[PDB]
Amino acid sequence: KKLRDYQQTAKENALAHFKENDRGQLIMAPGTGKTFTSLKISEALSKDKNGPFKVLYLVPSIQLLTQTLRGWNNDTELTITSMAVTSDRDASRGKASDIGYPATTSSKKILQNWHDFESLPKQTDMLVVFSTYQSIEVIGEAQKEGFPEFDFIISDEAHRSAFSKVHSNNNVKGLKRMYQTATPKIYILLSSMDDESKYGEVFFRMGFGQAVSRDINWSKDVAKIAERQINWIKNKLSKDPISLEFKKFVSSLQHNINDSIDEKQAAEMLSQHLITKPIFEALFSEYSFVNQNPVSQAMESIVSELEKAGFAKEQENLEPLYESVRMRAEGIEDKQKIIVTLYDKFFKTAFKIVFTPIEVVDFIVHSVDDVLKKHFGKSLASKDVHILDPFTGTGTFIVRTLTYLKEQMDAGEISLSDITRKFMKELHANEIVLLSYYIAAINIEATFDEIYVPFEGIVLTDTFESTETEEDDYFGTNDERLKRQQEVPITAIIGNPPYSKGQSNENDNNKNIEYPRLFKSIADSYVKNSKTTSVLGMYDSYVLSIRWASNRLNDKGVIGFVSNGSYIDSQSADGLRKSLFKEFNHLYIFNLRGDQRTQGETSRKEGGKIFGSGSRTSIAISILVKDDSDNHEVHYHDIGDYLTRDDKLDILRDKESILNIDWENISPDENNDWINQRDQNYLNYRPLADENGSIFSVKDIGIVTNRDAWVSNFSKINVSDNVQIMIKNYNLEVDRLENIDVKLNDKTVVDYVTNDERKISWSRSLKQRAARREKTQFSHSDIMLAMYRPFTKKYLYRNRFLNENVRKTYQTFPDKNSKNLLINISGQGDKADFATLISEYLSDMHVIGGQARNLPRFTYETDGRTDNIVSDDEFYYVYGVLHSSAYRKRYANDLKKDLPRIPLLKNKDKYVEIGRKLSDLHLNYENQPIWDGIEVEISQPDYRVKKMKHPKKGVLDTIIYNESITIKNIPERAYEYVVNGRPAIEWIIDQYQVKTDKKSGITDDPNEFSDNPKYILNLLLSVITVSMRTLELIEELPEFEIQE
DNA sequence: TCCTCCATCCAGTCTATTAGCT
DNA sequence: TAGCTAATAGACTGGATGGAGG
Repeated sequence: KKLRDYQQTAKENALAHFKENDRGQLIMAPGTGKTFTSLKISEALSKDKNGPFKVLYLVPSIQLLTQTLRGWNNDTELTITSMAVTSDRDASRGKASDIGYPATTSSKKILQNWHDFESLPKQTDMLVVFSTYQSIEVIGEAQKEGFPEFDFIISDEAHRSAFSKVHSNNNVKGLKRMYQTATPKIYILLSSMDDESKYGEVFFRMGFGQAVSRDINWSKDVAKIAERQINWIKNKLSKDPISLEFKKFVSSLQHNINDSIDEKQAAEMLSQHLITKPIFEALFSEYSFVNQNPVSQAMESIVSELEKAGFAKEQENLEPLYESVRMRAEGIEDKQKIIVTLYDKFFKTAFKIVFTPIEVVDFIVHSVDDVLKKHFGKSLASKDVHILDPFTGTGTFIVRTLTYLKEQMDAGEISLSDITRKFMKELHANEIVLLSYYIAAINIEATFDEIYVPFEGIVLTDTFESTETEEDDYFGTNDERLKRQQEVPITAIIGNPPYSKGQSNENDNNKNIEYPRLFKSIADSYVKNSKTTSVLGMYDSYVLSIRWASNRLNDKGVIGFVSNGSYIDSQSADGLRKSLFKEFNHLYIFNLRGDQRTQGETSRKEGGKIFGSGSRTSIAISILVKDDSDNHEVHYHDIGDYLTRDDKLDILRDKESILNIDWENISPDENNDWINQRDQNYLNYRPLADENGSIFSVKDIGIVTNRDAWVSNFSKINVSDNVQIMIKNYNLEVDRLENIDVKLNDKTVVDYVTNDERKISWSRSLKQRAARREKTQFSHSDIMLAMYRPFTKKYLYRNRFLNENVRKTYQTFPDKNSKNLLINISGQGDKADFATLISEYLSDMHVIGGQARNLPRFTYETDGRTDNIVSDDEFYYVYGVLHSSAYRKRYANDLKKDLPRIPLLKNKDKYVEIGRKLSDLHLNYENQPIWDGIEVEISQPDYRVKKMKHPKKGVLDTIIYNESITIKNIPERAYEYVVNGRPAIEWIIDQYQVKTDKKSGITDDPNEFSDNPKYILNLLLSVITVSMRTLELIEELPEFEIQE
């Protein structure tokens, strides 16, 4: 016979596979006949070997053994000598009789039989021993007795205790092992052929669905095929005009989105297209989504010139996935149901976006619609109203918009003729991601079929880069949809703009793209109106989105967004609030809270996260109304404390629009603050620093090393060691840069350096010194003590090099033997309540909250002790006042939003007294007489800590120091003393705990700090009484009154 | 130009508890 | 079973980085 075409393929793949490997599987439907193909494969290896070629064909049943023995000799092109092993003599027959050496179970007979075969005057081409799995051991009994190895071994019906003996050479000596079945999966799941280091990879596969089509969530292979695609390009790139055309394809892509894209990124984008194209075709069934779409066509075009060049789609391995889709999408909102799944099953896993809650999306649509109605008199469906969704994602903000229209049409207020034009001409949206674009298109196209029409209004772009520059084409039809869009007077901008303020440093791949023309817009508006000088947040993507939309909007229109709600009350957003109040007439701000970068009570008050695990930021819905008017007013509502994620959504389903919300009329103040407005009388109080007649001449803010795991630690020795590793690692990168002379820069250097966070913790400044050739010495003298957290003092390598921000610490603590007092305070915009803690040592920025200011008692000079304040009495007076409950409560807003101001109080000398005591207590926090009721049970003297805990949640009576020591009868009120938002006692639990740095793998063990095994236990106990004592003292200081 | 240094807000990820599994 | 793994609920960090002023 002549081997069928796909059999040739299998033969080819087999040979190619066994060229490097020694194990392979062969999957075919029962119909084709793998038995014949196996012979033809065996022949090819026989051709190559140039000697007697030995094959072992293992088989379960007796019927198969005879069907293969006979059927092979008939189909054999070669000279074949056959061997049967079995307890049935008749099993080696065909009519015919004794076909090959007779069947036998006698190993000595099987061994001597091969001696015969060798004794022949002439040996045939290949020797095929057909055997049962049951008696396979006789082969082992033969190969031991003097039988040769097997050049090839074949297991048929491979889904199968001697059945498992084959895999190891120890049982049967053989060079290569092929596995053939039609069903590696046994029907739960009992048996599956997944190598197990035995079955091996598969070089060929045939689906039953294929053959019928051929006329006869586990996907890691997408990597394999893509790696083949991506690599073959870069190779062929190398002056092959394809490179000239593909380098033209990237430039076209670069045009439509970013210079960010290049050979790698662009090639990756086409990979994803090749994979999903058949899925989209399969989904469509009758009418091709691919042929219609511009990007598809643009992608389905560029493939051609490469397809011409001896490059195919390597997705033959992916065909069973395609078949499942073809089955799943045959015939058939039941189609949208598939779109839900395929996304979650395939796409989520395959290549690895934020899913916007429907209750949110619907809310602004109604809100935008009712706004268009009440104000302009117009509506959502008018001819001269255009709607843009600049960050479509999956087109959720369109899908739910046309659904609103559908509800309107059923109510009869709308004509489908009024809908159709919107879908066609008046609805626009765009995405920056390939897969998000496709899915977004379909989902609108499909949800429009409710009443086949492609969506004409979708682009694939970076809306920010759109208005940047105005200057050969691929995708030329794509931007045409956008070019024609750009003349539209867009009356409404809608959606969920991106949130991004930056990164953590060594994720260099991530850094907010520079949009120079938009930054300048931000710079002249939001940044200009600010009083801050630190405006990082104003270049956050969501603030860019408001800017870009504010520009792209027309004088008569509206915006509706779900965004980061930080700008509502934020230090660096005072300018943005000044702008929005001028640039807009009516602004409804719906604060959804849900900020979980807080902690403690604040965290509980914030509550549910609107995007769940999607975002940790404060969320708020903003609808900005723009008309011609002399009227300017803010409308604000706090959704309320403590609400769950779905409690908040229950309100969004309940209230579909901003018409039904009880708004608060807000008149912004001098500081452009909408909420938590300050007291203008508070300004009469004596300034603390930076003004005339201020109490302190100089204030500092806590240190920020930017690499705590390396530079700070409980063990002084560990700091010395760890710092030296990094300094060595850093000076090596420099030595590398030394002998590769270029014009290096503070950012370009990234490509020539390590990026491994187990080696170096890069920061901006450190990169700058690597752009130059700068080395360092390790100065052991620079290792000193510092307050890292309240009542937690670690060792710190304070070094201008390797510390991103050393602040004024060299003025307040010139060396590790210096003597100074500083009053740490919560700084400028903490959400937690205001607190203060005095320190005898250098203080981190996070001693209190996220940004901590400190007020030194002394400043030093190297040319020099200098009084930074008049007297000790004045110093401790300040410390006394900052503890006043009335003071803290009366001006919570001024304490949050700016540096404190101290008034002159009626019983001042009393404030000094308690000021001193409080200081005396908080400095000696680590050794204090234990409180009365407390008891300490110690089984054995194990004073080492792993992690302190309460036996159950919120039992404040007890703390398990470890599995030996426990502390009981702790007064529950001691937890009322709070620094930041956390009790002092809980800081010890939190801080004095064994943990490792996930990034660097640097361990930090608090037991290595103190030399005294009872330090932490002593510290804990003391802090409890410090807590109790502090509260007593806070209750002693006088009634809050003015004017001494 | 580029460096020094003030200033401020961050589109989840880890651990702990409870319920299952052979 | 003893003591794991899986499902579910709870808790909440260190640092990047624009721009004034050299």
